[PDB]
Parts: sequence; C-alpha cells; structure tokens
Amino acid sequence: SPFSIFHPNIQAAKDCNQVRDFITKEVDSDVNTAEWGTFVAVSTRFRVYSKYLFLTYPQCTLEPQYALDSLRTLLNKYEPLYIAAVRELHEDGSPHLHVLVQNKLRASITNPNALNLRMDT
DNA sequence: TAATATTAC
Ligand SMILES: [Mn+2]
Repeated sequence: SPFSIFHPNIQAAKDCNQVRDFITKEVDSDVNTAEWGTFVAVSTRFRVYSKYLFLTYPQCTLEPQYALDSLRTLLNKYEPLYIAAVRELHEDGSPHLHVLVQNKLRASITNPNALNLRMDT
C-alpha cells in the first residue's frame, strides 16, 4: 500500500561472513544486490550494541539501492564502512530485504524504530 | 529484545 512504513528485524550480526553468504544465497542475488564500501575482515526494552548489524525487512518493496543509501544516512554517526542490501522473495513471491551493515563505531540502538524506512510511492 | 513478519547468521 502507498507510502508504507517498513520496520526491520534488527540484530547484532554474530558472523559477518556467514551473514553475507546467507543474504547472497539465491542464484539470482547478483541482480538483486546493492553494495557500498569495502568489506571488513572481522576478527573473531530494546538494545543492540554492535558495529555489525543484520537487518531483515519483511514484506518490503524498497529497492535495495535506496534502502542502502538511506541506511548509510541513518547510521552515519557510526561511520559505515560496508553495506550490502539484497532483495529476496517470500514463498508467496512478494519481496523482502536483508541488509548487512559494518560500521567503524559501535552503534547503540535503543529505539526499535530507529531504522524504519518509508517508501516514496 | 521491538515489532515487522514467516522473513531474520
Ligand atoms: Mn530471505
């Protein structure tokens, strides 16, 4: 529906490598992927406190590139280093997004709606 | 976890 607000599941990513593999798992992920930055080689009430975020926007028609661009700005204070946003389909064929964000600084997310996004149509 | 939802290492 027009001008829907999209709320993500926000998690601190436990293993960025596994998350990136997981969100690029589909054979056609290449044309459904937006990327920015350089991948960080990581060394091994609501609150998330991490440099590494794994976001899932269910039932979400946002273009990966525009989700990425807007998350870069919403997370700007934490100095994003790498973002990958990928569209996949639910079983019923409707789209959703997954995003991996790697920041320089640890983000303290206490508002669960902080990464909500509205689509411009 | 909240708070979208069946998608989420
Ligand atoms: Mn998926």
